Amino acid sequence: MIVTSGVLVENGKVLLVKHKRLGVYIYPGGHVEHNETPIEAVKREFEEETGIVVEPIGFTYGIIDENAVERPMPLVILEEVVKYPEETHIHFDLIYLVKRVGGDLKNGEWIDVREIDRIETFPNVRKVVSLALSTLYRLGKISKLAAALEHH
Amino acid sequence: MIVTSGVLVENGKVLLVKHKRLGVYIYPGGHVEHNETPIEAVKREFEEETGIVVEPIGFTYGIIDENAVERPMPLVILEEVVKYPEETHIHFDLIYLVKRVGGDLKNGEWIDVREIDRIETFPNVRKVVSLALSTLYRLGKISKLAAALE
Ligand code: NI
Ligand code: NI
Repeated sequence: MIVTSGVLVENGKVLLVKHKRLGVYIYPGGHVEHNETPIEAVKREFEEETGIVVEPIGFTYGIIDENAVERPMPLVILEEVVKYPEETHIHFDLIYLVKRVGGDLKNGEWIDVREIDRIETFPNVRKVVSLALSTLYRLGKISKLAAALEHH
Repeated sequence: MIVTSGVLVENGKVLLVKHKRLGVYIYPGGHVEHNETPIEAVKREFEEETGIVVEPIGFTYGIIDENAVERPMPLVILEEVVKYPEETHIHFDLIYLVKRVGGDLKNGEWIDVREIDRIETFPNVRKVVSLALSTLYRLGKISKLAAALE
């Protein structure tokens, strides 16, 4: 099934929640409901699971008109196999980098990335967080450059 | 609804099919069923609609372990409007660049990319082929001149 997740990193910490069934730490996310887009789903899941409101970001060519609007590219797409003694689940996970735009922390834990190698996370979470840090670094260089140009 | 499409470009031509209700040319594709992945749906749809067997390609960091395998990034993701008299639909379209791996043409038409204006096409078919050409050029699959349009 198609699912989606959101990666929120602020001041060297990533917001993770305990997996509903496995307990291990994972980025907030869940199944995309029947008539919702993955974009709407990640926003909904993130706020229901943590109380924080986010907006998915990601590369876009900027296409927008009366016929279609482009949505941001996920940070990475992983096709995950989750085995349970009862059944195996296949999750096609659109993992988005997200930014905080409101809300307040009600559930979840801000995990210092320097400690993540001694915290039990769902598979591949650390590699994905590392991809987010690199991406955020480049986004910051672009943002700082935009600001420096505003001085003209 | 989530749908997917496949963009196959060979020798400066792109493979398009006629949408059953709109009657305009579109990239082969269709709805992603709740039981299959977008990758499996685009392969299934492309083969059912054209007879050609394809494999989605695109950028990947190459992550793979006992627990997950990374899938290629779509060429572009467009939330498209489809208006039928009875209802306006919004399709969240994962558009994949694909490559041929087998099969044989049974339906559809190879359209010259510099001639897409000559036929009636679903909106943004042209903009998307331009992205596909630029991506194939970046991949070193085609030359810059072959990827230039307009
Ligand atoms: Ni589950
Ligand atoms: Ni339809």
